[PDB]
Amino acid sequence: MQRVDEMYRLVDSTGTGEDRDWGNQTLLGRLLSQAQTVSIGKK
Amino acid sequence: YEAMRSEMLPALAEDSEEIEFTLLDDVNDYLWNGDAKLKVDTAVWGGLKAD
Amino acid sequence: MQRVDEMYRLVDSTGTGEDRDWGNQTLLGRLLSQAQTVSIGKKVIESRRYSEAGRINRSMSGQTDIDMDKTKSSYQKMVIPVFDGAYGRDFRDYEAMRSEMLPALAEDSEEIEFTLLDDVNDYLWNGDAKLKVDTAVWGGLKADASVAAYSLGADLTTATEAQVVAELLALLDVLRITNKKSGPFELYISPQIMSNWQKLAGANTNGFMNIMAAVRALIPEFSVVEADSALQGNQVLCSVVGTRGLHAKIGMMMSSYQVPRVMHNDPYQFVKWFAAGFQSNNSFSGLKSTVYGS
Repeated sequence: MQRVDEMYRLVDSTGTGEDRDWGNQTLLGRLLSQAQTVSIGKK
Repeated sequence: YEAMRSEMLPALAEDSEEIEFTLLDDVNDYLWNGDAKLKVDTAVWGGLKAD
Repeated sequence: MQRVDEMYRLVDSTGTGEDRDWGNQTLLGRLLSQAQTVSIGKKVIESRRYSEAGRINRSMSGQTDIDMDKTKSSYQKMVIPVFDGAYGRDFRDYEAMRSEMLPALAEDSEEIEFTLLDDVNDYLWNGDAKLKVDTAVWGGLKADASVAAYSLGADLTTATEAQVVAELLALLDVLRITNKKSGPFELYISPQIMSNWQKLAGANTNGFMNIMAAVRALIPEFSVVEADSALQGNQVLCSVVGTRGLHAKIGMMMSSYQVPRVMHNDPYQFVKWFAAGFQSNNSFSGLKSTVYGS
């Protein structure tokens, strides 16, 4: 690692993600928490 | 992926938490805008601002 | 298990394939036994070559302001490609041939692995210009810019005893004089020359172990003097092997596996693959280390 021509860069590998919105999925977060579960195939 | 396993850089882990956000985003585009292309007999949805 | 019109016949299994060659993989058998193993995915292996240093000063009293130095650096790069090969039969055939317990796999996984290395042996001498990452081509042991080219004057297939040693030292002095290299060398001959160097000059003038007469008696620097079928005709090659000279780095060692069968009529298939790369060492000062004769 770190070719001695450079050797001066502490390159980090964390990522620091990507933020959400403030009010992105507030309605859908309430519907999918009170939802009834049916079987697949029932269209 | 065998190269990025050597440097211990997580790259599939930064995709499980980036599709699951996008998958719950286009089920959010179906709530607020609907889709007319999914109709069985008369059960369209149309969207929360055109139904 | 036999007819009655074929009881005199005694067809025996465990046959033979083909005998390889005279000196087939002698050089590659030495490189891949001293090779360093790196991880897969590393396509370019840049290595460092520092310089020499130091200013000294003599004195009688000894206190004359001792003076310091350090070393510079530069890099030289190689490349690691991947080789692969496969083989396979159908479903109705292999169930017919298996009822007599014929070792048909061992007469195929030894005759595909052999021609797998026989394409690596082609990449060593006539390496393809199709695998280049940034500037790390290989080019081959007879066309590279990292290999010293030296033209022979006298044909080594028809010359006498005296013109051989007079034109073998002129090859070795492109490593001791104009390229400053030292250490244990070795020498690789084409078989048409070695059929001449034993035709005369050996079994006609005193004999005495002409292979080893320039190994530990007269020339201790020539460690191994063997033939190689990749050189054909009037061509030789002298170089250093080891980490300071011609060396090889293995990406993934030679492994094999079977493609699994899903249905009942899936054909049998097996895959062998391999990955390694070659480079001849240059110094920091630009001193080459391999000579290819004509």
